[PDB]
Amino acid sequence: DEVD
Repeated sequence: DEVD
């Protein structure tokens, strides 16, 4: 999970 990573933020855009």
